[PDB]
Amino acid sequence: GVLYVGSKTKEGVVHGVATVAEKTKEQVTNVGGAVVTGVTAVAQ
Amino acid sequence: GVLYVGSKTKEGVVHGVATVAEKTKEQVTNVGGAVVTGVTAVAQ
Amino acid sequence: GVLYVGSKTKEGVVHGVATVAEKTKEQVTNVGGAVVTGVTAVAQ
Amino acid sequence: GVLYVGSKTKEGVVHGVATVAEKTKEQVTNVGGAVVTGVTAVAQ
Amino acid sequence: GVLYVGSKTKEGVVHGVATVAEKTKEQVTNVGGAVVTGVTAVAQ
Amino acid sequence: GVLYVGSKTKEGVVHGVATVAEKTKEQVTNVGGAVVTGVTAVAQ
Amino acid sequence: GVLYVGSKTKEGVVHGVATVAEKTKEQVTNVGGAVVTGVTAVAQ
Amino acid sequence: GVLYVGSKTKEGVVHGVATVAEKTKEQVTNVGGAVVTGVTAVAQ
Repeated sequence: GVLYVGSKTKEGVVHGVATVAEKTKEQVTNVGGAVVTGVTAVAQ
Repeated sequence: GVLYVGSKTKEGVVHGVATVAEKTKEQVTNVGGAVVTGVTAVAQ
Repeated sequence: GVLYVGSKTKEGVVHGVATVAEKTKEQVTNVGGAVVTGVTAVAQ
Repeated sequence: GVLYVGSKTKEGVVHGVATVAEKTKEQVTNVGGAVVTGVTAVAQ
Repeated sequence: GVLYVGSKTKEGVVHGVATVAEKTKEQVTNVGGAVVTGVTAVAQ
Repeated sequence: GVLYVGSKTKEGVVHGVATVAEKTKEQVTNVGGAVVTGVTAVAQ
Repeated sequence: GVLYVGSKTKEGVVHGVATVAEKTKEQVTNVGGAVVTGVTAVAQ
Repeated sequence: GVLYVGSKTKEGVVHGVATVAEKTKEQVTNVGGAVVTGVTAVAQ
């Protein structure tokens, strides 16, 4: 795993994960990952 | 296991991970994510 | 390894982990992430 | 490893971890995490 | 004689007049133009 | 007049008037132009 | 003759008027001009 | 005869009148000109 990425943009608005609830009961997020190369995840 | 991330950008906004609510009851966020290479996790 | 994180950006903002409520009952934000390379975690 | 993190950005702000409540019951935030390489963590 | 020029461009490379001579023997230029309203020029 | 010029541009390059020459034997440039409203010029 | 010049730009470069030669034998740059709301020039 | 000039820029260069020669004979370079309201000029 010898990656190089994350290069030039000359712009950008990144937002990832955004959890907006309203007049509700519940939310459960478990987000994991944006760029991987060798993931051996057990039980996320 | 090398890594070259976050190169030239010339601008850039990142709101990462947010959370908003209004009049709710429950929220839960278990975020474990961005650019990874090798994650041998147990039980994230 | 021979990892290089962070290079030239020539501007940049970041809000990271924001967390708003209004008249909730509960919020629970449990972030455990950014740019990683090895996470052999047990039970985040 | 060699792990030559960080570089000059020629501008930049950061907000990191915020929190705002309004007329709520209360909130809870168990955050921990940022730019990191080898994390053999046990329970957060 | 109201105007509103030079509004939003969000990038731009203007050049106007680039008089270039290469292995010539003469050149004459008399550029007298852009956004106008009321020119009464008695030469040019 | 009741002019307005030069609103937002968010980047911008001009070269106005250049005059590059090589191996030539003459040149004349008489530029009298940008954004005008009322010009009563005589004998430019 | 209200001349609202140059509102907010948020960047911008200007190379104005320029004059290069190489192995030439004359250049004669006679510029007079930019943003105008009156010019009654006699014999530029 | 109002004139406002030079509002917000947040970066910027200016080069104005430049001149480079190589083995010329002359560069009779007679520049005028800027952001101007009322010119009644006689001979230049």
